[PDB]
Amino acid sequence: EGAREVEMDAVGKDGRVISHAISEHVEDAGVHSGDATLMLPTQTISQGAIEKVKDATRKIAKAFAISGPFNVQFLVKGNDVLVIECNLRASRSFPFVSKTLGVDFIDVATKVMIGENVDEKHLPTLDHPIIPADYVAIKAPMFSWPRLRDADPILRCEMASTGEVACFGEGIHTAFLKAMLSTGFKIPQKGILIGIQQSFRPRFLGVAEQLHNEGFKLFATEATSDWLNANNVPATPVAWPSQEGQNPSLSSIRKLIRDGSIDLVINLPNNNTKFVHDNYVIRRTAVDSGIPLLTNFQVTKLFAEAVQKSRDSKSLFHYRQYS
Amino acid sequence: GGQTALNCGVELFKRGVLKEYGVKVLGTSVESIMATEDRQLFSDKLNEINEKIKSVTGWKEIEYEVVRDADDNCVTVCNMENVDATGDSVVVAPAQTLSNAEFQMLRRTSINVVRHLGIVGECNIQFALHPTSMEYCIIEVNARLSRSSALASKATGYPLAFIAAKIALGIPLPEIKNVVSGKTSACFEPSLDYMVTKIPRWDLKSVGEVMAIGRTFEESFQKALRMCHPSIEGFTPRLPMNKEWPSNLDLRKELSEPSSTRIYAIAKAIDDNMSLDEIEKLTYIDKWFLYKMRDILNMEKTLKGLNSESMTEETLKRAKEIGFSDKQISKCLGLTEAQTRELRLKKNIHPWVKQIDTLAAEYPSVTNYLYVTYNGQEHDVNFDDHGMMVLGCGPYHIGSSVEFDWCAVSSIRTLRQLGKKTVVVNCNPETVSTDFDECDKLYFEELSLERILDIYHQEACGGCIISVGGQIPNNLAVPLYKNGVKIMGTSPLQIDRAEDRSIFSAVLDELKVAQAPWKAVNTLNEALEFAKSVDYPCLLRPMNVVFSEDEMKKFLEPVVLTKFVEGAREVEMDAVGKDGRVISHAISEHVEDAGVHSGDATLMLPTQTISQGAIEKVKDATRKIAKAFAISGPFNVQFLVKGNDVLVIECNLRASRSFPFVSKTLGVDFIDVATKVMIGENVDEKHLPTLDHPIIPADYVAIKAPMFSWPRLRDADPILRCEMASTGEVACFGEGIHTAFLKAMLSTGFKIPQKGILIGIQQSFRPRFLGVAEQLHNEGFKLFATEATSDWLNANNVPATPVAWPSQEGQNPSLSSIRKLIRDGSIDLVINLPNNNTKFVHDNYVIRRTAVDSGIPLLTNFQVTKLFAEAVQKSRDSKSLFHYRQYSA
Repeated sequence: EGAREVEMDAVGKDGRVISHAISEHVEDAGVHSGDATLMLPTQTISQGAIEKVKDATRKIAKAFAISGPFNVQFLVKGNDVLVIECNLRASRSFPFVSKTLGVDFIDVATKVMIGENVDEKHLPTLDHPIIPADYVAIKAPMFSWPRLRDADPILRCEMASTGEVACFGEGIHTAFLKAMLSTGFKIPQKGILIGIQQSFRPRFLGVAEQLHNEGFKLFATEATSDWLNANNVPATPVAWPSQEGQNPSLSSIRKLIRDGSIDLVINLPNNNTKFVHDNYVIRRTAVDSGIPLLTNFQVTKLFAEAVQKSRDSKSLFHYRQYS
Repeated sequence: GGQTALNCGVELFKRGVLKEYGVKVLGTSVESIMATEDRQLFSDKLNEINEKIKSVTGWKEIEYEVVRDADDNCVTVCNMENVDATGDSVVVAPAQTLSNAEFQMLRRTSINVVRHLGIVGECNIQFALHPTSMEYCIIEVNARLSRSSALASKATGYPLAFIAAKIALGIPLPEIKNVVSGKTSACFEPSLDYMVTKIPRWDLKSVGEVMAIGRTFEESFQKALRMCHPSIEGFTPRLPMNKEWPSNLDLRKELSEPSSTRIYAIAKAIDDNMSLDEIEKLTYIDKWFLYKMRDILNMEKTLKGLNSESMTEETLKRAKEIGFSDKQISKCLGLTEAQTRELRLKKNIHPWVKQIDTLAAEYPSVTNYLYVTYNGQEHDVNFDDHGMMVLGCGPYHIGSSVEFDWCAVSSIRTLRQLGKKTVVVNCNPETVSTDFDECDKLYFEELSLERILDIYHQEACGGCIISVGGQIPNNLAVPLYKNGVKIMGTSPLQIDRAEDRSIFSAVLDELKVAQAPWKAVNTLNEALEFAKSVDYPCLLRPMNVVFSEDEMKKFLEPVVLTKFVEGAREVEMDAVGKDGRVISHAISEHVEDAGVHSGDATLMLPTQTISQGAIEKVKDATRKIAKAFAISGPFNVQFLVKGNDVLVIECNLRASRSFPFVSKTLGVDFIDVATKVMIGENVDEKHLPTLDHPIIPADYVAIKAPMFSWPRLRDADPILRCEMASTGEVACFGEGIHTAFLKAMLSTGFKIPQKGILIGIQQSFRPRFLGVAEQLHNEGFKLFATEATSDWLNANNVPATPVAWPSQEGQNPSLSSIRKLIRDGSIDLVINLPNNNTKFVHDNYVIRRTAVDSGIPLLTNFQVTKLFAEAVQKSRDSKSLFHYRQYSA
């Protein structure tokens, strides 16, 4: 629990690593690794863990006599580094890593595999990595939508996603906001629907206060709204979609999303089978109305940090040269 | 090993562990020790030989250091008299105001007490003697090495600890050699032909001490005062740090209360013509000392009436002989220090180098343990070595502790291993580096420009290292350089540039290295103008925080303002440069967010939560800085990091307190490398942690934390706030930072909490804290808090037990008291985070004080608290953490 996930993308030649790039997932390890948002270079990984990641990669490449591209995924908690798995082929992050580092990893790999000599002097080998200093890169899905496990094995609601947006920023926060804009969203500035599991309240109150201090009006289902208000974070109560008929007093989510009062939905994973349907409906509504939907806590924190640091929008892309 | 080691040994004896494993306690037996540690047993034992133990204030306090061997030979090695009125006094050795009859009566009792208790080794005994009769009593006996025993060795040249260890093997005193004379044995009592003065160093309750040697009381005493702080001129009616006396001053009140400024108050009382009898009555200081103090002030008056043409050789000679510096004299005559030195040397008035030989020259010594005095007519040594001078750190205080002792030792050793002669200068009697067996000449002397020039030019040293003794030696770089001293390594001109803020900051601009916006202000309005343009809060250097405009108003009773970003990390770069190239470096991360003082920050090495891009920027800025100041030697740069933003905070062009930590963690002595670079000795860079090939431990992390922290109340009344101060060092390795942290907690002598936690936080901090509170509770800690905070926790479904504010105990019988719960063991950890509410600053100080007095861990920072909560989650028992792990590379 609470582990970070790290991707190693590399090219081997005769069992030696002659190009590599280490990326960190924004999301804690566990929620599917294939729709994870990647940051390059790493942001919150200890230097010792990075050394272990490099060392394990060195050994793996030699044990399987690698000549060509490969990928290894790792769990990192503090200094503990655990291999999750290895794919002895190019991964979906090869293009991202290549454009970020200014070196085409597939070109290098293709050369190695056909026996065309390659000059390692300027490549990101394990001994001399390429680490962007002046910018960070983020890779996020283009589109995400919810899926209901209506098949009936378990009752749960998952996210699926597809496509790719990748952007550069001076730091990960501006890269993130650029990726949000690139996916076609407006950066929220009005109101936020907050959905969280009750057991997650202690861990969330900090971020809730922070969003409210940035000037967002907060909305939540009644018990959560009462909880926020009792902790002196102002919040407006709304109804569960399935209970719109049981209280005329409370406003409906659909209506508030339509009038533009809510322009961001945070809807974190929730195991309570009582509200899985409603949570699916809430997520579906956000997506249908074209407003950003955050379903992970680390992503949510990243967003809250990013709006704090930021302002307009044209300024983020302002004809910066990245290399 | 001090009190903790004694208690640990005694405890093992009592449990039968020493008996079970056949381990003999060497030296004084545990039975005897216990008799000296318990007041009742002590009283009982003394009554068997007609000695006894009420108020003894105003009595003279005298102590003796006694050595007794296994064959019952027993000598007194040193005696000391407290000047003022436990171990925070001005002390002189030998005692000055006793008759033979008094001295020998106490000596005799010392020896009888020491025999009756069965001391085999060293012993300290303290007496109170009635000031106008022969009545006395014994205050206490210490049967372990102490501050006093250390002071006695340094004062006499008699190596107590070494001799005590030999005695513990059953070797008698006549069979052990006196290492200073070589020709005689440990079986003798030193005769001193000089006087020693020890003065505590207070935080400007004591944090360090100085010792000075002179051949008049006045020479010794003025020297020792100067050694305390560079703003102290000697014995004068003016305060340290250039502060002026309040207009509402109650002088009699200031005299009757012991405090850190009492000595200056005495000087004022005399100067304002209060009689010495009255001063004696109020201070209990024996009038003999006050006559010497009056003589110093009369000389200041005599000097003020003179000038550079009218002052005679005789008068100047006398002034120097009673401890006047060229600086003091310059102010009286209307000259500069440098003109005064020139005038004095034109009359050929100079000091003389003498040996501390333990025997008052009864026998020739070849000792290289030296001091410098105007009271003489010849030098005791030759000046043919032309050695390399190494300057020590001066007294310990906050931000300047044992780490610089390590750096001195390494530097001195490197020189010796290269066959270079060394001259060491220091005045701190608590240091290991002031060991006359490890250097060729040791001067136990002032670290002032005047006295360093005296020694350097008399020895005709080949060079001087100023880089390994902290701030004191480094601030003398330019003055030394202008007076003919060859400084090794980075040029003094570059040191001056790097530590001039304006020039440093312009150099960073040109290099395109970012820094925290800052300004030097004069008017109060210039401060508001700056604060406006970058928002509150702001920092202040003469380091204090400023939350509002009102708060700024109070502080001016030249000042620099800086904005630190909120929520930033802080990072230290420790490095060695050679010809402007970084050939060794190490980057450490502070646990604490930037802002709370950087000198008691806990360090982690290598970094834990710093982005890779920030690390690259840190390296690049260090590369440029080293080239811009042409660095050859050690240096340090501090940075703020927020995400990818990296801002230089400052640069110190010398070794930092983290050089030992970094050296041991990386397996490379950074001081050895630096010392080699500075003297031109070639070094192989192949295996060093250069910028291009760092050394980054993979299998372990290192942590460096303070040994001891205690709270301080701003009762001075500028602001009402409670801060932490700390001293010492513990460093440990662990598989990760969490286990390193727990090992550091155990190494500092704490038990890892497992029962209950007191939670104190500012109300506005609740949203940010609730997560960690839940996490601690989920680990099985019972939570306690003051009522409103307890209610808040409970309403958020985190169980908590309410307790009372200390100031409100007995106003509610329902609520339990913190003190009681700490005593029963229900609370074994206190979290007390900074709190601005002036209503509860006093209670928060009391809570913090209670935790410290009861010996339970106290966390006062949120990041540290998070680190602890994470660490207990991961951990189990205790022996397992240190389980014979091998740490390297």
